[PDB]
Amino acid sequence: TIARTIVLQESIGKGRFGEVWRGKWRGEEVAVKIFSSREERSWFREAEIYQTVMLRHENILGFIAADNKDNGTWTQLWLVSDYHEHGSLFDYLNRYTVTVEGMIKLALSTASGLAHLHMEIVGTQGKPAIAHRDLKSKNILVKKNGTCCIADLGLAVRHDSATDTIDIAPRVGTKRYMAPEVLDDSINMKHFESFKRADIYAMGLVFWEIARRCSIGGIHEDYQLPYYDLVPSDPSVEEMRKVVCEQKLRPNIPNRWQSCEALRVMAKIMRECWYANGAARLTALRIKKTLSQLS
Ligand SMILES: NC(=O)c1ccc(-c2nc(-c3ccccn3)c(-c3ccc4c(c3)OCO4)[nH]2)cc1
Repeated sequence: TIARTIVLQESIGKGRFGEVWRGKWRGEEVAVKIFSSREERSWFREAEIYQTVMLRHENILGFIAADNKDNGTWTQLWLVSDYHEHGSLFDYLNRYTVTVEGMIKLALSTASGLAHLHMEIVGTQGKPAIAHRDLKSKNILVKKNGTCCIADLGLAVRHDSATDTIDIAPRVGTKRYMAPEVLDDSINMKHFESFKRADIYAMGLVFWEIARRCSIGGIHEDYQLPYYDLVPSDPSVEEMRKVVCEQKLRPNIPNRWQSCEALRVMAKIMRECWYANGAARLTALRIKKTLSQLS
């Protein structure tokens, strides 16, 4: 009664695996991600993460269902979610500039989603702490109300806090957004907090992307991906490692950002997400608090 009743209308892009469509379910727009039979492990793992108890949150993509659909020749494996017409934060930031208010809304909601992912909720209906492992502007979506929600949870890892163990055996993710310790393979992958810290580094890069598009008095920067000035469009681990680990460079913080308090606060958050030492980085909770006070 899920897949059977949905009609696909428009192809809207690709996932890591799977094809994303705009579909209609009981007259409503939904997003459908479709995987083939040979991608069952990917589909199942993403279904599993989205079905985590107590996961739902305004800043996490709203999951509707996992399902199968047999068309008479082959079986499709479906994930169905809320639909957000703006699409990704990447798309949004390319299309638009934002106000100071708009920037803070995007950054705060992103941090709130990540803080929720990262947080263990204790109790009978307890939520394990979860780290994303591939956070970037392309997998954060922008809702009609101008807030963000986090998607693409297929690479996520979940923590059992009593044993300090992780639910799968984990260099995944997008090379451009990989933390220094991921790039140089020094990350201790038996340590769950290390994955949280790596997510924070990537969120700092996303905040830089947003801040570039904050237009004050007609003044703003063009849209760029982090490290656009230092690496090729599809960089290798080695190309990223030489920049981030060896030369110790980070995205440049424009001078015009010091002239505005909101932009100063954002720039300071970025610096404190970009430390080479993960243990020194801000937590998502702390970032949320700081942006909430700013909002
Ligand atoms: N570049 C990446 O690594 C990447 C980027 C994006 C995805 C992705 N997944 C979905 C999605 C997920 C579950 C169910 C439906 N769609 C969606 C999705 C969900 C809702 C949407 C959408 C895309 O566009 C309009 O509303 N995007 C996956 C991987």
